Parts: sequence; C-alpha cells; structure tokens
Amino acid sequence: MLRISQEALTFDDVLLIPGYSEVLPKDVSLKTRLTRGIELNIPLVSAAMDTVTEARLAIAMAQEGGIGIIHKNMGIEQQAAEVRKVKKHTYPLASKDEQGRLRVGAAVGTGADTGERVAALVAAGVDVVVVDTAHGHSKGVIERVRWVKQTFPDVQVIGGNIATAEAAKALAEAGADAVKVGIGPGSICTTRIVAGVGVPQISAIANVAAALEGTGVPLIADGGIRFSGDLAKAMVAGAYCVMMGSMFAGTEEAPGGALSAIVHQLMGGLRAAMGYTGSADIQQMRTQPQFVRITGA
Amino acid sequence: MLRISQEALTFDDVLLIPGYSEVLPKDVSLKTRLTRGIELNIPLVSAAMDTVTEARLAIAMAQEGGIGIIHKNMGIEQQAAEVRKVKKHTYPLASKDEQGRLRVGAAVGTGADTGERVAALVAAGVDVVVVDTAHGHSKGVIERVRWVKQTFPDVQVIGGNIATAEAAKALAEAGADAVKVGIGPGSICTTRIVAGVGVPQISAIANVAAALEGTGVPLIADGGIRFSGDLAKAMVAGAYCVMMGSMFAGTEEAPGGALSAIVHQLMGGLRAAMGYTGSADIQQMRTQPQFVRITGA
Amino acid sequence: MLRISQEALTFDDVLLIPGYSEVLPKDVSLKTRLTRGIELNIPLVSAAMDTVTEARLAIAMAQEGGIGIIHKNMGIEQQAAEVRKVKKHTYPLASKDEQGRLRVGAAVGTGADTGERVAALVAAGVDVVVVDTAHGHSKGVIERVRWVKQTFPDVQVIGGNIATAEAAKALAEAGADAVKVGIGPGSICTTRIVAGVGVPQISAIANVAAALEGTGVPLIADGGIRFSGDLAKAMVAGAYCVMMGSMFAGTEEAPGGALSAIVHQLMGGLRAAMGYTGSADIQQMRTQPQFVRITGA
Amino acid sequence: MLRISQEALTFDDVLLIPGYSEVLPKDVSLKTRLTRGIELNIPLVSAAMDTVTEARLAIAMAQEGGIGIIHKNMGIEQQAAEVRKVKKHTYPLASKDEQGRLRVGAAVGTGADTGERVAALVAAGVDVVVVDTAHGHSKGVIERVRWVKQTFPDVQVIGGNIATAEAAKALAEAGADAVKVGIGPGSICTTRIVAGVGVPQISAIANVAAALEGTGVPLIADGGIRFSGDLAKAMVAGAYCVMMGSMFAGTEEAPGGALSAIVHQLMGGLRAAMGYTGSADIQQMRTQPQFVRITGA
Ligand SMILES: O=c1[nH]cnc2c1ncn2[C@@H]1O[C@H](COP(=O)(O)O)[C@@H](O)[C@H]1O
Ligand SMILES: O=c1[nH]cnc2c1ncn2[C@@H]1O[C@H](COP(=O)(O)O)[C@@H](O)[C@H]1O
Ligand SMILES: O=c1[nH]cnc2c1ncn2[C@@H]1O[C@H](COP(=O)(O)O)[C@@H](O)[C@H]1O
Ligand SMILES: O=c1[nH]cnc2c1ncn2[C@@H]1O[C@H](COP(=O)(O)O)[C@@H](O)[C@H]1O
Ligand SMILES: [Mg+2]
Ligand SMILES: [Mg+2]
Ligand SMILES: [Mg+2]
Ligand SMILES: [Mg+2]
Ligand SMILES: [Mg+2]
Ligand SMILES: [Mg+2]
Ligand SMILES: [Mg+2]
Ligand SMILES: [Mg+2]
Repeated sequence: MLRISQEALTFDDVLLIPGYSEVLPKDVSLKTRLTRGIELNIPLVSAAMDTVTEARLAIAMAQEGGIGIIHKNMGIEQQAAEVRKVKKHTYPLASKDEQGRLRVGAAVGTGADTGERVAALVAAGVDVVVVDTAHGHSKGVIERVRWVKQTFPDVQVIGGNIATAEAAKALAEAGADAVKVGIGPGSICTTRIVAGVGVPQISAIANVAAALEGTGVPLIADGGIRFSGDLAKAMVAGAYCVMMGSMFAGTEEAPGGALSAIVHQLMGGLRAAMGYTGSADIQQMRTQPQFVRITGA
Repeated sequence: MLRISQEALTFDDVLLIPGYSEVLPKDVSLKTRLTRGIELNIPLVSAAMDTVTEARLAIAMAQEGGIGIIHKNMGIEQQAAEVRKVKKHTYPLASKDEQGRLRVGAAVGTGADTGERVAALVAAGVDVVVVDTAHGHSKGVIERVRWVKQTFPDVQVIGGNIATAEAAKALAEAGADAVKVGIGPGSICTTRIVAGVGVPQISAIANVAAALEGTGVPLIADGGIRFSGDLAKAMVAGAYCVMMGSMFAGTEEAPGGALSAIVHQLMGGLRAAMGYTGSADIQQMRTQPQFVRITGA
Repeated sequence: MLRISQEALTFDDVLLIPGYSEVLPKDVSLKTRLTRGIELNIPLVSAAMDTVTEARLAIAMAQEGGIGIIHKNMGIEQQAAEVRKVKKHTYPLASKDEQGRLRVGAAVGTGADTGERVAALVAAGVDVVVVDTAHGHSKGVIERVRWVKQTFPDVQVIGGNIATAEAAKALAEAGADAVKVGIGPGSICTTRIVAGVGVPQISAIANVAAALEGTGVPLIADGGIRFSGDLAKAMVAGAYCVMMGSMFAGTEEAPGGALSAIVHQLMGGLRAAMGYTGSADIQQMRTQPQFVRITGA
Repeated sequence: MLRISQEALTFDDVLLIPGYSEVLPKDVSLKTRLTRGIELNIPLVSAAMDTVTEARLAIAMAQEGGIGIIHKNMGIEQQAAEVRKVKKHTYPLASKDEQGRLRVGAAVGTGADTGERVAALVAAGVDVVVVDTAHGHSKGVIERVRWVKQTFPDVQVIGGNIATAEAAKALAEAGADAVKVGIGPGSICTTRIVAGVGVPQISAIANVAAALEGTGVPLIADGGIRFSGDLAKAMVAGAYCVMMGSMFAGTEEAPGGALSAIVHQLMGGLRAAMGYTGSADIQQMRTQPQFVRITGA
C-alpha cells in the first residue's frame, strides 16, 4: 500500500544506443531554444549562482552561443547594473537580441522585493526573467510567473524548478515561456538529505518533456551534470538545453582556466553523442535516439 | 520455490515527489497522536535506551511537544522514581496530561518482574506503558499487552516491535493503544547479522499502516533514521510519529549540545518536506504524497 | 535472445520475516538429518578441507551433535587411520552410530584411486562416504555414487557439489543418500572469476529442495556462510544442514579458540531466527517461514 | 515516455549455470571461426592497438592458434611491412593459410588514406582487413566494407565496432565476413563518460548473435574482458571469439612475461567453463548453456 508512482532513473542508470549515422560530429547542428522566443546556438545555460554568473561570465556565455542567468543574491540596483553591463557590451555564434545586443537572463524569487526587482531588470533590458525557487510547483511561483507575463508581456519568463508533468502543465498554463527541471540533482543540493525529496533527473526530464509535447514550451535541465556524457543523455531524455553551475565556478570568468575550454569539451562530447546516435540536429537528438537501462554492475 | 513475500524497501530506496503547495514550511501543522488517547504537538519520541532516555531527557522531550520513554535497564523502584520526576516537574508546545503534568512513558519487558513493574509505573503516574521487546508478534508480548489493558484500563499501552500486517492486527486485537514498528533497522541492531531477520523499514511502516487503517490505532516508526529526510519518508509511508535513539544519545540532556537544536533541525526538515509535497498537516502528509523508487545509482 | 534461466539470489538479497512465535529460542529443536539414514542433533557439518577437518576436529564436531568430513588431501592409509581414530574414540548431543561410536564422514574424488579409497574407508568404519568434486552433475560423480551404493549398500553416500534441480534428480536417481549444494559460494572459490560459473546460494538451495521434495533425500548447504544469519537463511531456503569450512579453520581443534564457542554462537543465532519466525523445530524452519527480497540499499 | 529499448547486461550481471557434463576440460574442442573463411584453433584475437599488436605479437598469436590484428597507428608502408613479416615468418595449433603461412589481420579506418592502405595490405598478403572505428553502424564504415569486398573479393573483411542487431544486419548486407562487437566496454574507453553512449557487452553480443543466426557471419567480442570467466560468458552469449587488448599489453611480445602463459590461463578458464556446462565444443558452448542473472549482492 506504499504509494509509489514509478521507478525513476538518473544519468548513471542509462546509456545511449548507437544508431545509423551519416553526419559527422563536427557537422551536426547544436541550435536550440531557451524559451518560446529565445533561440540559442548551443544548448548551454549558466546557473543563477553567486559563484557562477555575474556580468563577466554571462557575457562569455552569450558570446559562446548560450546564455547566462545573473544570480539574485545581490541588491536590486546591482542586479540591474549587471544586466546593463551585458546589454551594453569574433564571436559568430553569439546570442543576441533584435538590436544586436548580447542576451542575458536574471533570476528573481517570490519574496517581497520581487515586483520591484522584476521592473528594474526589465527596465535594464533583460531578455528573460527566471522565477527561480526550490519548489516551482507552488502558489508563489505560479502566481509570480502569471504576474510577470501579464505585466511585462514583451519579456520572456521562465519558471522553476519542477520535476513532474503536473508542475509543467501548471507553469505552462500560467504563461511560462520555458520551465526549468531539477528537484534533487543539483550537485550534494541537500534536498534529498534534509527533506527526503527528489526525482532522478532523467525521469524528471522525460516526464516534463512528455507533458509539454505540442505546447511549444521548452524545458531546461538544471542540475546533476558532471560529464559531457550526462549532457547528451539529458538532451535525449527531452531537454532543450542544460543549465550548469559548479562546473563553471572555477573559471577565469566566474566570480571570485577559460570558460571557452570547458564549453568546447562539453559541446565536443555532445557532438560525439549525436554522431553515435545519428542525430543531425537537436530536434532529432531530443526525439529519436533510445536508451538502454543498465545495472549497478 | 523460494518463499518470497515481497520486495521490501528502506529509506534510501525512495524519494518524495513534489506536489502543488500553498502552505509554507513555517505554517504547516505537526500535531499528531502517539496513541489512541495521547496527542503530541511534534511527531517525535525518544527511545527507551539507557544511553538516551531518563527523566532529564524525557522532561525535555515533553517540553518540546514530543514524549520520552524511560528505559527499563534499571530497578523497578528507580524506574518509578524516574517517572515521578517527570510527572512532578515557556514551553507552549509541551505534552501534558489533563492535570497539566508533563507526559512520560516507560518501557517494560515480558520477564518475571513485569506485573510488579507495570503496577509501580502506573502508581507513579505514567501516561503510557510500552511493552517493548525484540519480537512483539509473540505470545509473551501479546499476552502482556492484553493484561495491561484489562488490569489498568486507564493507562495507555503500546506494544512492539513489529514489522508485519498480521502482527499489527494481533496487537490491535490485544487492545494496544498504538504499535511500534521496527525489526532490523535500529542503527547496525545486529538482528540482521545474527538472526538473518528483518523488514526494510519503509515497507514495514506501509504494511502496518495499511493493516491499521480505520482502526484508530497509531503506529510509531522505530529505528533507522539518520537524517531528517528519513523522518519525512517515514511519515509519508504511514507513521504517526518516529522514535529516535542514537541521534539523541550525545546530547546534554541524555544520560552520561542541547536536545532542542537537534529537534529544531529534524522538524525543520519535516516542515521542508511538507512544503515540497503540499501537505498542510500530518494527516495529509501520511496519506497523500507519493514516492518514486530509485536505483542504487 | 540471451539465455537467462532466472534471477538468482544470495544470502544478502533476502531477510527472514518475523512470524507469530510461542517457543523461545532456548526451547526450539535443532534436530535434523545429514542423510537418509543419519540424524544430527545440530545442523552443522565441517568441510572436507585440509585446513579444517582431520580426526581431532571431526571428533569435536560429532561430540557437538554434528559431523566432520575428513579431507582427502592425504594418502588412503592415512585417511582410513583418521576415520579409525574417530570411530575408536559429557556430550549428551553426540552423533553416534548404533554401536555407540562417534560418527564420521570421509571425502573421495573420482580419480583412479577412488575404489580402493572407498573400500579402505568403509573397512575403517566410516559412516558416510562423500563423493566430493567441483562439479557433481557429471558422469564421473554420478557413476561413482551409483557404484558406492551398489558395492557398499550398508554405508551412506553423499554426492556433490550441485546447484540445480536437474542435478539433484540425477544424484537421487544414482542412489545418493544426500546431495551437497554449492557451486560458486565457497568463501573468494575462484569458480566465478576463472570459469564464470556459479549459482547464488539461496536460489541454489531452494531449487534443489524443491526438486527433492517428497524423496526423503536431504540436502546440505555448502559454502558462503559468513555469519549465523546466513545459516538461518540457508535453512529457510530448504537446507537440512550447513557445511562450514573457513570459519572453523582457525580453531584449536583444526589442523595446524575452541570450536565449541563458534558452534555455540552459530546455533545461538539459528535459535534466535527460529524464535523470530515462530519455528519450533527444523522441519518447520525449512518449510514455513518467508523471506523478503531487499535492494542493495 | 523515456525511450528505453531494454535492460542490458554486462559480464558481472550473469553467471553460467552448470549442466550435465561428460567431457573433461582437457578434452573439449576450442576450434572456432574468425570470419566466414578463416578458422581458428582457439577463440582469441589480439587488438589493433599500438600497445598490443605488431608483427612480433601477431606471430605469437597465430602460433598459439589465434590471430593478431596489426594496428593502424603507423604509415602505410610500415603496416604492409608488419604484415609481410608475419606472412614470411613446434606449434601444432598454428593459424595458417593455404600456403602454410601464418595468418594475420590488419586494421584500417575510414580516412582519406584507406583505399591505398587496403591495397598495400592486400598486396602484402594480409588474410583479413579489419575496417575498425568507434562507430561501425555508419555510412563511412559500411561503404568501406562494401568497397573492400567488391574490390578485393579474395580477402576477408571485418567491420566494427557495433552493438545492435540493426548494425549487424547492415554490415552483413555490405558483405562483411565477420562483425566486431563492442561500444563502451573497452577497458575505462571513455565513450560512456564523454558521449554517454554504450551497450553492456553481454546483451550486445547476444543481440548481434541473434541477428546473425543462420547467416554464417561470425561475431567477435571486443572489449571489457578482465578475467577468463568473462571470456567464457562472452562465448555463451554468442561470440565466436574474443578480442583482447590491455591484458596482452605488458607481455614480452607486445610493443615496447610470455604471451603463452596468459593464453594458457585464458584457455584453461574457458576449458573449465565448458566442463562445467557440459559443452564439448565451441558450437555447443555458444548455443546451449544458460545464465542466471544476479544482483549487486
Ligand atoms: O545556493 C543554491 N540555492 C539554490 N539552488 C542551488 C544553489 N546552488 C546550486 N543550486 C542548484 O544546483 C544547480 C546547479 O547544479 P550543478 O550544475 O550540478 O552545480 C543550480 O542551477 C541550481 O538549480
Ligand atoms: O540495547 C538495545 N536493545 C534493544 N533494542 C535497541 C537497543 N538499542 C537500540 N535499540 C533499538 O534501536 C532503536 C533506536 O534506533 P536508532 O534511532 O537508529 O538509534 C531503539 O528504539 C530500539 O528499538
Ligand atoms: O581447496 C578447495 N577445493 C575445493 N573446494 C573448496 C576448497 N576450499 C574450500 N572449498 C569449498 O568451499 C567450502 C567451504 O566454504 P566456506 O565455509 O565459505 O569456507 C568447502 O566445503 C568446499 O565446498
Ligand atoms: O586507442 C584506442 N582507440 C580506439 N579503441 C581502443 C583504443 N584502445 C582500446 N580500444 C578498444 O578497447 C579494446 C580493447 O579492450 P580491452 O581488452 O579491455 O583492453 C580494443 O580492441 C579496442 O576496441
Ligand atoms: Mg559577487
Ligand atoms: Mg564578488
Ligand atoms: Mg543511567
Ligand atoms: Mg547513569
Ligand atoms: Mg594435515
Ligand atoms: Mg598437518
Ligand atoms: Mg610501435
Ligand atoms: Mg615502437
């Protein structure tokens, strides 16, 4: 009578099966979407962590073809200033808005300052507001996502974090332009030890991807990626892109080597996986390849 | 032809799935029952171990809104004296009887001294007698539970330890006001190594909770809890409250830091779990949230 | 298309479920059978290993109520002499033949000396001949078992080692008075590493016990027992008794503390298990209690 | 909605079940095929690695009754010269062509030099060309296999590496005389860590063997074998022979003890497994014995 919904799988539970391939790793397309309205040339997002993303690293992420989410452990005036630095800043893949400015995102919470914070970020020219808490399937987050969409209809909004189909549907209904997936996997996050709560990330991604199929709402896989192999698996489970934190934290660009080298490795691995599965682009990678389930052995 | 009843799960086999939430962790209700007749403001009980509960720690447990079970590795006269110390002793959550005295429990076994021991404890004003052995699904325990209920009808009686539906039904039929669950999990208890006997505690709790549904008989989860996360899982599997031993053993109040700090952490974690699952009170937490099963990976 | 017969379980895969109990550990019966014709007061046999059983330890085993199998890494004349020492040697449980002599067994192989070896052992008064090789489901062993039964009908004969129902039936048909179970589990035996061959011992025991049900042919569980808990599980899976090697190897009685202390511990644990399962005797222990299957966690 | 094809098993997931046996290990036949046209007296192939197979070790492998595949991390002229050394070189089991010359194979890739490389190797008298890449289920490999078969019909050709039924069928259709199985298991190969790609080798072998049943196309198990036990399991899963790399790398014969000692051990273990399963020859070993699946425990 124990209420078990399903067996749920993490990265180490699965491997990608090779499939017939004609397109070499160097030739596949990595283009994807962050949100309904924002495209990325690589499926990489940097985390809204105070050890990872401020203006310097967000500029670098945008130049690489991804995007950075400025963390919110700072005052409103400073966070707006971080956004302005990016917006005012050869990188052929660079993520840019219609005015040719580098794209940037910024995190907000649900606390008392949120309305004022969102307004300041929008005024600073932020491309996307990320309503970002430990539990996105909540009145607080869902209300705030709807408020941002209704109040600032010209900005993109992301809600998270979630790990279920029901949560995905709730955020989509609130007007989210993308959802962020990950409850438990944050490299350690002591969510499992302290609250006993979590959903293994491969299942979490797949369940959200299935819920959002046909909606046009992207999903971002946030947490638990240690190697480029995990990144490839996240994509095949259905993620549109992956958010990384601690792997970027030691870099020259992160707050007190080069980020470019880590990005190159990560995308090298993803390209290798696409070659193995015969996936010519991200849409194929998300929808066609298969996994095998493996044992502890 | 190997006689396997089921696959049985322990704490590390499962995680709680987040659900829609509106009530913040700080605002949920932790009120529950220890027995048919005894309510607790927090779902915490201290173990009847000689390294854990004598009068000092039992007083502290009652003040925190839980209860202590005085251990029985002492003479009858001393155990009665321990009970009197608690009964004769701002704590707004304090567990108190109808006379405004702090509640306390006391353990007895099945040996020759039991009748005299029970009589002395009852005379000392004990709120609940815990008939407490390694194997509660036994003639000795079931007979003693019935005897206490028939002889001292105004005292509460707990029987344990058990790990099966059949055992739960047997104790309920004997007149138990609550049952205590745990064969194997006692942090090590060498029951598994020496006798090869045990039932993984999440399954044990769920099986007992199902057997007792609609009876009004609470069940206490005893053993194996290392982190607040385990406590949350125990509740969702169906426990009314949790008994802890070794985690309290190092405290200022335990027999030769403060117990309050550990209680605060444990309840903090439970509150976090209730927030994640959208459980506003313990009755909801016990009956509504779901688990995912996870692999070793 | 991989040819997998079943999932097979070892000791650590299972735990015994407690059942209603009235008979205390100190009061249960440990009496069992080694073979069709030989009874034992405890379900313990010492291994035919040159670090475990020569006359000294076999005498001690018989006195304890079990039996020793003299190893065969010695000349025929010495092995007969070892047997004579036991046969010619307060121990109320002692295993004795109809003449009041301590019982003893002796191992033989399938090599050229076997006929002469068996004849010498029988002449020396051996109670049971153990035809003992790494692979008992073989022409060599099955032929030798039939030969011993036809040539020396008044001696008991054991064949092994086996791990399948088919093998059990083959030895029973050859006239074996008991079969010995264990391919792989010998504490390390590098059978799994070198040949990739083995059957997890709990499944091996259960499969053999099912094959032999109603035949009157006992089965001996040989190998892999590290703790008294494993011994209890072996019995509930269907073993009539257990053979131990390395656990006895360090003892005062084994070839270059007391064996009695280890026997006392092992039987103490088995008694505890019988108490937990409510098994009053070995026949009940073999046939009534249930297991739960558990995870790595 | 996670796209999982199957649960897939590796060596440590399974054990061989003993079966009725009459043929001793020393008496079983180890004869098998490398390709449609090439027979081997033992089922052993050395890897095309620059730490494993050049002329010296390939000569030794052929003398032992197996074959070596000369690695391709060298110029065309040197690789042809390596082949000539073997072709121009008591060993009763020696692998020889119709002219009495030791057999040898050589690896090629898919790069620009392949046509010229293949021509030079064929002119040098190579017995088999191995079109050898990380992903054999690819346009590059399948095209090259067909080209070699159509251009040099008198040479044997192997394609690999693959891990699926579909891939096996594709190579067979291209004209491959054998396929090589292994994506992931190469002792570490960081294919799993970097690309997240792989198929546990026991399942990979069985799936390919099933696809090729009745075609006359052999399959070679390449990678992941640490012990002779793994070798036996690979055969029973359906491999015709096994390719080994790192285990040979430290030997006197490998590029900067004796290879013979390692071969003797490996075949000793395989012989032991055939004895346990009652397999008199390789065809029996491949098709008749069964596995049990085992747990982490
Ligand atoms: O201080 C924190 N608060 C909340 N979430 C965090 C914090 N640090 C890391 N995380 C989570 O963990 C993710 C990073 O995971 P990582 O790539 O494994 O380091 C973030 O994007 C967040 O979702
Ligand atoms: O000395 C003992 N005898 C019997 N049970 C014990 C003893 N010590 C601990 N336990 C059990 O283990 C539980 C404590 O588990 P813990 O919270 O993991 O330390 C107790 O409530 C008892 O059920
Ligand atoms: O040298 C040996 N040859 C064959 N079998 C052995 C040898 N040593 C131990 N065994 C096996 O392993 C069993 C002992 O297992 P143990 O109680 O785990 O030490 C023996 O009864 C034998 O079945
Ligand atoms: O440098 C390499 N490139 C490609 N494959 C390799 C390399 N080294 C080892 N392998 C693979 O790993 C196999 C050897 O596996 P091993 O017997 O476990 O050492 C080779 O036959 C190859 O399939
Ligand atoms: Mg900073
Ligand atoms: Mg700073
Ligand atoms: Mg004391
Ligand atoms: Mg004291
Ligand atoms: Mg000796
Ligand atoms: Mg000696
Ligand atoms: Mg070289
Ligand atoms: Mg060299």
